[PDB]
Amino acid sequence: EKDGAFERRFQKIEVAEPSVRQTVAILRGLQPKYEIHHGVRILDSALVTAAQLAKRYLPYRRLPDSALDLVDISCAGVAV
Amino acid sequence: LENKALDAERRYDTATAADLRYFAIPDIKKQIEKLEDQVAEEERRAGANSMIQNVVDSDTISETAARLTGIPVKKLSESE
Amino acid sequence: QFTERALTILTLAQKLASDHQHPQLQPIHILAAFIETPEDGSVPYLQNLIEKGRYDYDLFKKVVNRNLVRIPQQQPAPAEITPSYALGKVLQDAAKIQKQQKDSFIAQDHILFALFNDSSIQQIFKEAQVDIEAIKQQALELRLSKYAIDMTEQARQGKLDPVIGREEEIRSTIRVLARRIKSNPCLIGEPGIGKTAIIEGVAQRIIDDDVPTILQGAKLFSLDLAALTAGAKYKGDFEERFKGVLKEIEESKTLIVLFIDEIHMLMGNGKDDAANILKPALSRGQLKVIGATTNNEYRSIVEKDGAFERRFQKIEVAEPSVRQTVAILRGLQPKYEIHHGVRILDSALVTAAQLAKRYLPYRRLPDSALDLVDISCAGVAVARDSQNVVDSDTISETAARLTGIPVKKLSESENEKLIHMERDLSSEVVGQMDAIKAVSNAVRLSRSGLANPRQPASFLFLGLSGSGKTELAKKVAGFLFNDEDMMIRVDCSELSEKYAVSKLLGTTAGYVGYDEGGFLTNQLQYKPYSVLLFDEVEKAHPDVLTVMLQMLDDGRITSGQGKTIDCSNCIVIMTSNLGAEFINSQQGSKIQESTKNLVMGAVRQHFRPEFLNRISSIVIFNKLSRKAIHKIVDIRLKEIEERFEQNDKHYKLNLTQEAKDFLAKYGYSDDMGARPLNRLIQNEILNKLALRILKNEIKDKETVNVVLEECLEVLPNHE
Ligand SMILES: Nc1ncnc2c1ncn2[C@@H]1O[C@H](COP(=O)(O)OP(=O)(O)OP(=O)(O)O)[C@@H](O)[C@H]1O
Ligand SMILES: Nc1ncnc2c1ncn2[C@@H]1O[C@H](COP(=O)(O)OP(=O)(O)OP(=O)(O)O)[C@@H](O)[C@H]1O
Repeated sequence: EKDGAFERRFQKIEVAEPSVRQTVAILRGLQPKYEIHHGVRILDSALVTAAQLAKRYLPYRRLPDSALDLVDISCAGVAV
Repeated sequence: LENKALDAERRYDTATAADLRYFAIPDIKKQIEKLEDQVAEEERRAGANSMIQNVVDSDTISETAARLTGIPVKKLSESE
Repeated sequence: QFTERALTILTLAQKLASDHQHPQLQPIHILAAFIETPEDGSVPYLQNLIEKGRYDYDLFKKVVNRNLVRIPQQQPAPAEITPSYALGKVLQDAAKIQKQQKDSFIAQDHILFALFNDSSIQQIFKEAQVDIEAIKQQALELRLSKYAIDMTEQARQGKLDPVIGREEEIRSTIRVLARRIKSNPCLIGEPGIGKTAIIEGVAQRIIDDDVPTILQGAKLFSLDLAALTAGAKYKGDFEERFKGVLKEIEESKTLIVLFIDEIHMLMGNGKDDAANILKPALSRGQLKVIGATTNNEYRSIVEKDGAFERRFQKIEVAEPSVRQTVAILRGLQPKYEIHHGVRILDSALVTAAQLAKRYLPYRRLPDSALDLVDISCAGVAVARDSQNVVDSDTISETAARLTGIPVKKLSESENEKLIHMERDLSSEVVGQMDAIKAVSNAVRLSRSGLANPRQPASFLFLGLSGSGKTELAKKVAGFLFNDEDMMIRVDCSELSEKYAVSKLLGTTAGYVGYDEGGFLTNQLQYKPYSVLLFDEVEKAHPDVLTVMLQMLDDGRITSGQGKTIDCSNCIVIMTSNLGAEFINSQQGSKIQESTKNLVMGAVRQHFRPEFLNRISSIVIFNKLSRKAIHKIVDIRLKEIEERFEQNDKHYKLNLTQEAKDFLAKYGYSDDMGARPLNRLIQNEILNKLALRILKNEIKDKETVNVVLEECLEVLPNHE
């Protein structure tokens, strides 16, 4: 509204929150980065769980990140 | 190794990518598998390696989500 | 290749040889050009590289005049035979100098240099060293390209996109420039209209000789910003660069026209005469300047200034019509075909312009059209790996790729994609297909390009609680948007007299909040197409039901910040239980004649006719009778199992006829609808399940059954 220039100089791309299934795929893609950083192992069901829990319990933080918070935090819990 | 192989592919040095895509990368994969077998349960204990908590979907993550949001449902406690 | 100054000096060398009746051109003749005039301002003669460098200009003057006298008088026919290798070399060396100096054009100084570098006095009567460094020093200290781009030269070199229609504002521009006092036209209007395009159009008129001489010879430049500020470090150096340029354009070189695209770049900072003012200050000395600004920027600066207003002519620039827009697309068509190496159909240019209007309320026709064309061409350029731009499919697809607008998908599997909505939605929504048809009809009209562009489809769903009014809206959001929750259900019943910004009404600037209609207006703005539903419209305060008239007809949506969305490509669902008093008469599961009039009667007595008149159709949904809920119970149980996270165990769902019947008879009433069914399944089936789960005894699979009421099994695998 305040601009009216940049507004016209780029393509608006809406970025939707990924589905829970996509989120799990993300979590799986990142699984080794968590395991390597933390020096821990995780379950595949853990990845599934984080995506689902985030969908259910963190409605102010979108999935990818919310689920990853659960993963990272969980891994940190274990690392400690 | 995958990053190196991938770099070789983007460098158009595919032959050196092959040096890793074949043999080395799957060897490390197999080393990982062998290590998991070493970690795996023994007749004397539920997992050879006790410290690995294997970030458990419930015991670690549904628990973590509860540590962050309370959401007592995900405690899944025997106290029911 | 050469500046006008360099061409003048060389030309004079040639013509002086003609005037002096001299054969082959010599270094002497270029030196003659140097001393061609008494004007001190001529660097080649008095304010020289020689005179302010190392030697008396007279020394050189006499070298040349002695030599000019010395060369014998020829027949006029050979008087200037050829530059030969001698002047060829000087001009070539001037080019070598450009390369060394990184100069885009040959300067008269490069000619002075190159000639001097090659030359030597040919006779004992005068002597002087070619003091190369002195002549360079003096050249470097003398004489806009440092601060601006020569738009005219770029145009001479092509690098320009032709215009259509805007010729009239160009003619106005020329007419203003031709003025003796207020010589500065300014292009004012919406972004994307073509104001830059106009200034290029001006460059074309200069290039094409369509301009009266007093403007015809003008050199048009792209000014400031970088030169203005990037070139700045300290107080006053803006004014220095300004003054420098202004002086340059004030004299000698016929005329130079400066162009300022974004005038907002000036106006100082709260004025304070923070440099900007120098231009207005000197503006009386003709200083032909063309400027431009967004109408709202104009506003934000005209309101503050008043000074520049007496220097410039305000010119509104009109937006071209769709057909005119097509003409620009046609004019630029070859630019686009060249840009990407693709062909484009004329019909594509046409559909792009028309469709673009329909598509983009936030783009002017020339942007929206050029966007579809350049985007499509770019899309095709990717497809170059396989193509060309298609009027129908390419335009439809790139528009849809970017805005979704599924109406343009025109899928090859139309059987599912709309034709069988009656079957697909009946499966999801059990009940009269007519409710379903009302929606599918609207949808089909939107896909076929038939839906009236001035009326977002809208329906009023009359029913009982538990009827599935919302359910239908969600299921069509499911079918159509691939997301049942994409839709915005609206709390219109929760609406008193304050009902502004939390609702579509938005909020007024100057009052707290510059964020408005979040739930509705902003999301409606954000989503290129959508589903909007109003919950219990009969309970809403009538003032908003009145506001709704704005988009119930037209589809037009305007916010408290005055912004417009116009979602005529969306579907709207209004719901009410207002007619429930007559629906509850039970006169047919689907309400029959006369009774339906009483159902609608309540609607007609309650709502202003105006509300009602703008609804595509008012629909009464049949009570979902017990024989029908039979299906939803089985369906619902399927959905229930599917909603339970990961499918690790889950039911075999052996309701047996007894639980099918218990659910049908206990969880349903003609006066409560289907709602109690969900409550019942959960109250008994899921609660008992929860007990088996609670105990953490279930090992694998779950079973539904009865005790002769509803009752679950326990597995032989647990306690
Ligand atoms: N006659 C025309 N009308 C509109 N656009 C044109 C025309 N001819 C060429 N164009 C192209 O369309 C675009 C018009 O953009 P222009 O810069 O004039 O918009 P604007 O009015 O300057 O607003 P802005 O400041 O967002 O550029 C240019 O990119 C130009 O190449
Ligand atoms: N036609 C149907 N097909 C399948 N399920 C249905 C149908 N109608 C109702 N249901 C069930 O009942 C509920 C649908 O009710 P809905 O959300 O439309 O409430 P409603 O009819 O708008 O009443 P309200 O006005 O009190 O919100 C859902 O939970 C759904 O399981």
